[PDB]
Amino acid sequence: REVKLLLLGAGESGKSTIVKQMKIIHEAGYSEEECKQYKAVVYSNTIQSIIAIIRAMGRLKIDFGDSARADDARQLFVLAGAAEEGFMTAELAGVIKRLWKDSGVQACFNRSREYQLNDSAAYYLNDLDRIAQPNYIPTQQDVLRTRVKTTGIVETHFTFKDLHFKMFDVGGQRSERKKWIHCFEGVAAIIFCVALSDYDLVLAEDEEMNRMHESMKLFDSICNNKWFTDTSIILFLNKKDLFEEKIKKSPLTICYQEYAGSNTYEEAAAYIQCQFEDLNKRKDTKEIYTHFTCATDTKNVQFVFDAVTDVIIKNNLKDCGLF
Repeated sequence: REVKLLLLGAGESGKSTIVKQMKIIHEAGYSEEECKQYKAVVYSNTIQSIIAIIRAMGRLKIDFGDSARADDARQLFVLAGAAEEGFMTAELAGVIKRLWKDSGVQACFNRSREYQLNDSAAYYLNDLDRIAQPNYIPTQQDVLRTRVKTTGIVETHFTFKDLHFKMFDVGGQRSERKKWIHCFEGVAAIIFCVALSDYDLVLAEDEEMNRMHESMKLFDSICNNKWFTDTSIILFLNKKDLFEEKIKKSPLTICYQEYAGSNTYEEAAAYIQCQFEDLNKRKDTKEIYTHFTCATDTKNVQFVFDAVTDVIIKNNLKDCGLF
């Protein structure tokens, strides 16, 4: 059953968006006794999260959207003490709900790139109701969401077609890329997200650099890698949706000057999928398994995922292939 997809890709590839999608389309958890032990940890980190989003409202000027949000915030420090016990009185529950919903607290979390946020601070508050329920048991995902920053590798469990997946997000930015070896073990198939819109955008790592050309480079290092020969490679041209818009104005020539093709979503987006697959040293014996995708659209990540899963079955099985 264990697939364990890896999420590789250039920065801003949208790999993070793919992670949240699994929470929606899929829902699984099977370790109820183990989860109860964690229950203190879940309620704990959640209070630590919104408190971050709150104090950031000070150091960055940000008023609460509604005047009413005053007093609810002050209360949070009081009821929060019970949350350390792993208990959640409903009064603690709604008080948090009013804050995260706020038009102004949302002003902070968009800003979150500056102040440190808890790793899970979104995933928890977004589902704050389900955790609130009496004698709540953490989902098997909830346990993984636990802990202070350190591992640098987000975990995400979900069971599709009765097989347990373990997606492992890793930051696209070059600083994060060195971390990637930790996830290499036990992988079934890689998804290599790549933003088609990047064709004009420059990396934050280097404004001179073309973001797309950067994707072509590290992608070669992975697909060619001897370690991955056993593992399926599956390209994921992310953000096909916004790309059809931006192409209408900007020429593709901003990335591949040689290009002649029309400003159409087909000739344009498809042209990249040509240049990428060409990198393969082993076209004779290795299939790229490309798939256009739109992480922002849950409807599109879903039907596509159904196809990719089938390839994992017929191809991958039993202790990383051999026996």
